[PDB]
Amino acid sequence: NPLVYLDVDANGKPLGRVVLELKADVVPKTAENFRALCTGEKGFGYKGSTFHRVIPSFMCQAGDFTNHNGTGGKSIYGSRFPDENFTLKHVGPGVLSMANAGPNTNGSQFFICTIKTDWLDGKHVVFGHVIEGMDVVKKIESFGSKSGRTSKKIVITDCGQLS
Ligand SMILES: Cc1cc(C(=O)O)ccc1-c1ccc(C[C@@H]2NC(=O)[C@]3(Cc4ccccc4)CCCN(C3)C(=O)/C=C/C(=O)NCC[C@@H](C(=O)NCCOCCN)NC(=O)Cc3ccccc3CNC2=O)cc1
Repeated sequence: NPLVYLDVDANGKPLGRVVLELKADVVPKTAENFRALCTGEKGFGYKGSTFHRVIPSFMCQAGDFTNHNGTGGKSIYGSRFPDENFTLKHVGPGVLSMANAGPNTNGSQFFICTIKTDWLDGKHVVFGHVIEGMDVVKKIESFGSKSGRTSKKIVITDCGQLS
């Protein structure tokens, strides 16, 4: 299971680092997409993009590096790739899962849960977990609102692979 990181700021002020373990032992294709989008090694990826939809007591969503609003993103494999499996569940805060627009629409957008989102089980592919920096996730959450609109611009200023 690779480890990756996101460094995040709010209106240009650093919030800190989120470290994520990707469950490549369960969803290796989904993990590999996210890993490569963190490193940028395919020529596109998360660096410079935002947490565009942040809803307290729900989740923090990011990864739309094409349209910055929840309508875009793409995978390293092409526009979409299928739901690899639904083996892992949305068991609590800190779960990392793929955003989608219905079956088999995984691209780049992802979310970090701030509550157990069990109503998403079987609908979104869970593929990793926060290992370090859950406090940074809670900081991101604090910059959200009910509609999802953020009170500050939340930017992934750097990201990459740790192991
Ligand atoms: C890469 C790709 C390729 C192809 C292809 O090549 O063909 C086609 C499509 C994609 C693709 C496109 C978009 C996404 C992200 C997805 N974009 C959206 O859907 C839209 C609509 C859209 C769909 C397709 C294309 C353009 C626009 C754009 C952004 C804002 N839109 C809609 C939303 O906000 C959606 C919210 C929503 O569905 N509301 C339901 C309730 C809510 C919940 O559980 N609420 C309960 C809260 O309780 C808390 C306790 N009280 N569920 C949720 O939020 C569900 C959810 C969960 C986690 C993360 C994201 C989402 C919503 N998905 C989005 O954001 C992803 C992939």
